[PDB]
Amino acid sequence: PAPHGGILQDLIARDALKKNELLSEAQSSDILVWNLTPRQLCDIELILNGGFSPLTGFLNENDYSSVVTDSRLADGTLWTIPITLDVDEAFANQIKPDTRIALFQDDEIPIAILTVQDVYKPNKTIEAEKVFRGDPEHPAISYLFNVAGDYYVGGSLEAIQLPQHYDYPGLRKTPAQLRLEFQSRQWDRVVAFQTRNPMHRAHRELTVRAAREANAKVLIHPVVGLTKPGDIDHHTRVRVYQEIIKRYPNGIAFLSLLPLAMRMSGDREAVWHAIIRKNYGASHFIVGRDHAGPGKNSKGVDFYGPYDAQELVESYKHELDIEVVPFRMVTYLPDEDRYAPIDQIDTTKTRTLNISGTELRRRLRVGGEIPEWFSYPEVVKILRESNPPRPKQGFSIVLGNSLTVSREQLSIALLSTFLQFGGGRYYKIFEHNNKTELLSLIQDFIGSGSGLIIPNQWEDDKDSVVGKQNVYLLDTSSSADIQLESADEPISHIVQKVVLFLEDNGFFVF
Amino acid sequence: PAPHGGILQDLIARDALKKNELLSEAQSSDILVWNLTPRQLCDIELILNGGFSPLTGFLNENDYSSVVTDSRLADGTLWTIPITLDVDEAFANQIKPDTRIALFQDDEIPIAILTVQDVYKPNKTIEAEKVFRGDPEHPAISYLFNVAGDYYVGGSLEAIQLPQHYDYPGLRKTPAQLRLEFQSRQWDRVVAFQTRNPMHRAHRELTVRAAREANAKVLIHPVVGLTKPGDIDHHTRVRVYQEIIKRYPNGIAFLSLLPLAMRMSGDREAVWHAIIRKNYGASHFIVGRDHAGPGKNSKGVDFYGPYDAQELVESYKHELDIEVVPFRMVTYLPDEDRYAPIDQIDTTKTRTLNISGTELRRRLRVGGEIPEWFSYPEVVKILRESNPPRPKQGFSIVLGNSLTVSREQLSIALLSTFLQFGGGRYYKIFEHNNKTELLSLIQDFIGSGSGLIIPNQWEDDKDSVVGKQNVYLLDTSSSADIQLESADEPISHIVQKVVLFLEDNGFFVF
Amino acid sequence: SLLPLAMRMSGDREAVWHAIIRKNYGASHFIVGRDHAGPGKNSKGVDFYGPYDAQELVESYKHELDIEVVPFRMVTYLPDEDRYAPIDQIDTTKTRTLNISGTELRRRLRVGGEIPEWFSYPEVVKILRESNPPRPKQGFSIVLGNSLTVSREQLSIALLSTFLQFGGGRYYKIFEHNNKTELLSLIQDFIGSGSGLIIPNQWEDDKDSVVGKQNVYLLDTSSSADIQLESADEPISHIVQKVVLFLEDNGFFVF
Ligand SMILES: Nc1ncnc2c1ncn2[C@@H]1O[C@H](COP(=O)(O)OS(=O)(=O)O)[C@@H](O)[C@H]1O
Ligand SMILES: Nc1ncnc2c1ncn2[C@@H]1O[C@H](COP(=O)(O)OS(=O)(=O)O)[C@@H](O)[C@H]1O
Ligand SMILES: Nc1ncnc2c1ncn2[C@@H]1O[C@H](COP(=O)(O)OS(=O)(=O)O)[C@@H](O)[C@H]1O
Ligand SMILES: [O-][Cl+2]([O-])[O-]
Ligand SMILES: [O-][Cl+2]([O-])[O-]
Ligand SMILES: [O-][Cl+2]([O-])[O-]
Ligand SMILES: [Ca+2]
Ligand SMILES: [Ca+2]
Ligand SMILES: [Ca+2]
Ligand SMILES: [Ca+2]
Ligand SMILES: [Ca+2]
Ligand SMILES: [Ca+2]
Ligand SMILES: [Ca+2]
Ligand SMILES: [Ca+2]
Ligand SMILES: [Mg+2]
Ligand SMILES: [Mg+2]
Ligand code: NA
Ligand code: NA
Ligand code: NA
Ligand code: NA
Ligand code: NA
Ligand code: NA
Ligand code: NA
Ligand code: NA
Ligand code: NA
Ligand code: NA
Ligand code: NA
Ligand code: NA
Ligand code: NA
Ligand code: NA
Ligand code: NA
Repeated sequence: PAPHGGILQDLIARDALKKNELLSEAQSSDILVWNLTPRQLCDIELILNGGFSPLTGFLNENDYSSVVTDSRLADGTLWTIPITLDVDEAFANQIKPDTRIALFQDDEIPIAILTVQDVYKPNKTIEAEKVFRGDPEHPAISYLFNVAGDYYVGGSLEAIQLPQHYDYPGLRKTPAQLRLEFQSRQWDRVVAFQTRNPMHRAHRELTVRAAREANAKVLIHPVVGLTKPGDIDHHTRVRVYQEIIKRYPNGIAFLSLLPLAMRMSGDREAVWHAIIRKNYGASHFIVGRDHAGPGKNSKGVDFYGPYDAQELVESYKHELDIEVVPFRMVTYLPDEDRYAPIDQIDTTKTRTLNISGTELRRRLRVGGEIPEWFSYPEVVKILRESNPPRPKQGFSIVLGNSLTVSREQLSIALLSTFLQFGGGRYYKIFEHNNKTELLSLIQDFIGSGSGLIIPNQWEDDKDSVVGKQNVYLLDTSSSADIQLESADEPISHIVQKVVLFLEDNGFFVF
Repeated sequence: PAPHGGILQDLIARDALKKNELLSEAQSSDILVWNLTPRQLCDIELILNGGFSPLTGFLNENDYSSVVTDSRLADGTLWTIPITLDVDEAFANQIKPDTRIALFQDDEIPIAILTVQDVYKPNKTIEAEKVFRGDPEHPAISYLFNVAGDYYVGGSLEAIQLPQHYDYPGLRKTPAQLRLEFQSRQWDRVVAFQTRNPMHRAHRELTVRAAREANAKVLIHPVVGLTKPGDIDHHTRVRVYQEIIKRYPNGIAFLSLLPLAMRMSGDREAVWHAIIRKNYGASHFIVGRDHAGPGKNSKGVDFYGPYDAQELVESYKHELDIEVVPFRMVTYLPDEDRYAPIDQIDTTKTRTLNISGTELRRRLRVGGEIPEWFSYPEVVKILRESNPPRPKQGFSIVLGNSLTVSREQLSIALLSTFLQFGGGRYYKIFEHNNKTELLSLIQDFIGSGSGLIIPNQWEDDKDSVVGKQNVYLLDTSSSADIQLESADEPISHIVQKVVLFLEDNGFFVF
Repeated sequence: SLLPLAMRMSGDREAVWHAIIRKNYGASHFIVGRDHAGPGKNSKGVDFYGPYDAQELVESYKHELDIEVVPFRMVTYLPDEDRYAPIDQIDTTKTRTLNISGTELRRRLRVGGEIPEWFSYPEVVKILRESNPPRPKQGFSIVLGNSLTVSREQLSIALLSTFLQFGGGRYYKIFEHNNKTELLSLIQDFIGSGSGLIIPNQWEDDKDSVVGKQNVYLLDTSSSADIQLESADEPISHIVQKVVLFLEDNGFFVF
């Protein structure tokens, strides 16, 4: 289909002969420089390559507010997610309209030149409520208030080069390249499948059914840009996709990585996704249950209805110009060994089965066996390998402030004790001295599977530098993960308490 | 047999009623304090429990030189290894005879009170040559010149408590306790087996043969104090021993950990070992091939003859008062599936087999399969787990000084590249800033299995803070582990070079 | 078809006899391989018959046997080609063979050794191992020698309790025979059943014939004792360790 807006805005192609000139202006000591934030790098790449056609820069206030209140650009073009360049007051104050800024990656690689159209201070509450539905726990809203700059800079781009990536060089196909890919193959019907999770059996069936319904080839188009916090890293997912792609009949599917930065914005994002895939050459786009939805909030309520995206996408149907293949909860059928849309069964006459991602983590974290029917073995293997069960996980024991015994001796006692268990885990008494350069390493070790014995707490002003993950507090306090009887409880007693606690939580298995 | 010298010098027992008093003197602000070095902690423990009977303190010059030149204490008592309290000039100068010093552990636990007899400055070259045979590579000699103090303090001890241990509380039996153990069992004939390595099939057969020959029970008496540099840690070995002990017939063997600090002194040490085992209640002591020998030097020559220890022990036979069970190279017999002393076979008529420890490390480092006949499976499992094959080992790539490319970008490239391989390894760009508190952590990560990308070298004055292990230098220099074509070689080129190098050395397997 | 013949292990003569018998039974051909009906070698290592005497004898009566004989030379294994073949149509060193004599076959059967996939079918080896178990599943007897000076009652109990702690499915029993042949004749039955017997006293030499020597060991100071004692009054724990290690050495116990 025609790219959204009618013209693929591949600015790398457009500005090619200006490459050298733009590069010189980018490195000239007089120009103002902004180092792109991670999410911005994702966005900037989708704007420069045509993925966000018709966009050609970051939204000015006029287009931005139109998108917030109208799900459309100022000119009426259907567009649901605001793409802006968020900066801080300091930087915002050094720019005026007509100014030209150099956009860098890693304060070293010049990406593009942005020509300023305006500098405004968005009402984050409105954006949060009109675009992401208001819940403070919604991922997009948390980013907007805790990570995003309080100033937006609308303006047009002139491309120097897409953001730098040293991984999967062959796979991050640009809209132009994908289209060429489909052509060399004479693929004129392609149904794209969005995703941010590893694909399991349900999804393989889901995508093949779509392939069959639409009479089209399959495009696994996963996000490797930025997804829901706590998601499986894209490296692991890529390995999973590459593995599962082999279970498709020869020549039916194509894999391409999309450096998109999701907002986990349910229905609106679904619309945005469809526009994006259309630019990339797809003729069909799947929209299953709770598409781009972040599940439930701490209170158990849904951020979006499991089918809000489908309804919204349906309502813009006549102007999306890319056919949407909707799917209802695809689930497992024990008694018949096969999956099927829940909309075409049940009646109690048929018994289903469904292993939610929740419980999926649970078995991964507990070395539990994951059903042959649920996911392919090679896939589960890759997953366990990246997310090991507790007996292979790292952790830390922090000797609480209330601790009266010799921290030096209690430390050694724990070390020598853990050491006798064996099991390949590396242990260390780790003294941080409140130096963030040391604190920031704590999660590295835990990530590496090591067990750390930390003799002292770190000041509360530093608590943010340390990832709470697998970090237990040994103390008399009620807020201690491992509660002691008294601050001066004898070492061997404290030791047994720590060991049995770790054993209870699966870190040790005898 | 009677402890060496006739009287078990169990000073803990002896000084019991002085415990409180000694403890008070030890913590009095007026007394001079020396914090025991690791090896000293091992020695002090064998002196206070009777293990070094007839010793009751650290050798004064008179006894010390008699041991060096006569293999005997000043009074004639057979004794081959000098046990001295080595200190630095600074401390040496603060003491005179009659002075009482408090000996602490971890500058916190008071171990004993040493009454000074003399303070001398040993000629380390004579000790090195007469006691350890002079080769600068010999482990004991290296310790003597690079770790030992240049001053010795002779003097008698008064025990407060044996050095503190939090691991294997039940297993570190003292001479008094072992003897009771043997008695409760009515064991009056016990052959002890010394060792610093994991026990394999040969050893199990070797010890049972000795049990059969001597008509005695088996005592596995492994060293967990200090051994040959690069040995398997004692925790792993203890797990190996506890596992292999089950392969003995019910009630034929007993396990006990010996906190001895070996000197790897071949024949002399064997004499010393036999004296120590006699104090511990043994009636027989095994002395196999190259007992307590450190193998060969860099030039390939032997530190000791494979049977020097046997000859030396044989010559003191009538005064050791503990029977020695000598063994020649025990080897494997394929065609008959059984082991046997090489002295009772060969003639070419029989074909043998022998997997040296060398080649044993090799398979352990290469994930190679280790023969069913060589060692029990449960044992190899424990070993592989403590010494994983390369694909599970950590490492560091240090961006050489000669590097002209962007270190920041080359670092990222390697990170992203390694990230796509997967396999459970944790990666990190690690900036040390020449701070030893960071440098000293490099080997911790490697130990934890992580891969580190280090953008800059550390100043030569710090090089000693970092363990050379699995640390590779990427540079144009000839001394670079991974040699670059030019200092400005393009990143993808450098990356492929680093990846293929690591693949070639087994860190990556596809 | 099962033939209730009583062989004489008479090499060549028997082969002639066998061929006559097979002819009566309806056969038109009879095979005569290497050392047919031969009992191998005597204690001095010499052959009772030449490996092909039977073939020669059968060949000489060929015209009156009236049953055709199919002769075969040593059929052996060919590693490199995975196949068997008559030795008469190979060798020349150009080809390497392989041959697991019955001797060595018993050896592995008695030592739980693995018997080559090429040598015999698995289902067959299974049936054999099951009828002729390896040592760790075999029975045996320890006979307390005459020279024994220690309490036979206490030494018996000690060995019983000791063996009992090893476990492994073997049944144990202190077995008093009282020189009664009705009891002696049962000794091999238990051994056959896999049990371990502790026998406090020897049986009079006139009865020795009633007992099968198989897996029966003599614990004594004598030189003819299978398990030799230092002195007739060696302390029990010492004697016990000696008996345990001896049995361990001969595979009856595996830890
Ligand atoms: N069981 C299912 N039934 C129907 N659709 C599904 C099912 N599971 C996943 N999908 C669809 O698969 C696509 C990607 O799934 P996910 O990776 O879990 O999350 S999403 O944030 O990208 O939507 C979405 O269209 C989603 O609705
Ligand atoms: N193959 C062997 N043949 C004879 N003796 C051996 C053999 N292997 C090890 N030993 C003996 O086993 C004891 C301990 O072995 P090791 O742990 O390797 O080394 S040692 O440093 O404690 O001597 C020594 O008496 C040694 O000589
Ligand atoms: N390897 C062999 N090569 C040739 N003939 C063999 C071989 N093995 C067994 N035979 C033959 O097989 C027949 C029966 O073999 P056996 O049961 O071992 O012994 S026999 O006592 O009945 O002759 C005989 O004709 C014997 O010569
Ligand atoms: O299905 Cl993934 O969440 O593991
Ligand atoms: O025997 Cl050890 O060297 O592994
Ligand atoms: O001797 Cl038989 O072939 O077992
Ligand atoms: Ca703000
Ligand atoms: Ca719901
Ligand atoms: Ca108290
Ligand atoms: Ca010095
Ligand atoms: Ca040699
Ligand atoms: Ca150059
Ligand atoms: Ca012959
Ligand atoms: Ca006697
Ligand atoms: Mg890119
Ligand atoms: Mg101790
Ligand atoms: Na920089
Ligand atoms: Na509001
Ligand atoms: Na259609
Ligand atoms: Na809704
Ligand atoms: Na169209
Ligand atoms: Na619990
Ligand atoms: Na004695
Ligand atoms: Na301290
Ligand atoms: Na002896
Ligand atoms: Na020699
Ligand atoms: Na003596
Ligand atoms: Na190589
Ligand atoms: Na003949
Ligand atoms: Na005839
Ligand atoms: Na033997």
